[PDB]
Amino acid sequence: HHHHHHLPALKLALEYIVPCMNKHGICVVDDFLGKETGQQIGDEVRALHDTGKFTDGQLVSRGDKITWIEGKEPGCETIGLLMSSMDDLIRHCNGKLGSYKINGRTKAMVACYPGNGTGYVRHVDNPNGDGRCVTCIYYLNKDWDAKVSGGILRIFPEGKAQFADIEPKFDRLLFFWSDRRNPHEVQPAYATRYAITVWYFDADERARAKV
Ligand SMILES: Cc1nc(C)c(O)c(C(=O)NCC(=O)O)n1
Ligand SMILES: [Cl-]
Ligand SMILES: [Fe+2]
Repeated sequence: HHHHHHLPALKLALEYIVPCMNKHGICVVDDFLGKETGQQIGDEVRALHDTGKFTDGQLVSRGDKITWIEGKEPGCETIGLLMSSMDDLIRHCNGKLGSYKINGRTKAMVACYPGNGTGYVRHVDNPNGDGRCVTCIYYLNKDWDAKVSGGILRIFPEGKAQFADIEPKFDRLLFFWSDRRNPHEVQPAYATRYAITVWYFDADERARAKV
């Protein structure tokens, strides 16, 4: 609809992402890339699935299966654009996300929960200070109905009187602190559920992790 207009990355970062993250440690952004780009990502992810590029998560350690995407691979061009779009937002968050100085990230982890009641038990992404400070997730599930299909990400922010229910909605982008501040679970999914995750590194924590 031609009455709607995209917020520039700088505007979205400073007017929303930064304050929301510093206040709540969780930030949801809907309509990130638009319908055309979102569906195209859906196509690329389904292709990865169909061509058998996923490994079951019980080997990586949960009924998930995952594939790592660098972004430049043939057939992953749009996933690549998503990743550069994520980077753009983080860049504009300057050094305003707490006291972090982000200088790098993981590749993209494409995850599939193949319905059949599969999910992910309550966990912390980075409990052992491995350098990862911000989790960034993009969902690409067309017309997801959590009332029927489930698959809600429930986040339990540490020491807060509230929790967050995040439906894995088409074209939804999500940020949260990767550390113990945000334990979270993926509730059982009863339809094919896809997500793409990148983790951003804090320079010092990442350095102290391997050094
Ligand atoms: C560490 C880890 N590994 C996998 C495979 C995940 O799927 C998640 C997660 O929190 N997923 C959240 C979501 O998809 O809404 N975390
Ligand atoms: Cl508020
Ligand atoms: Fe997680």
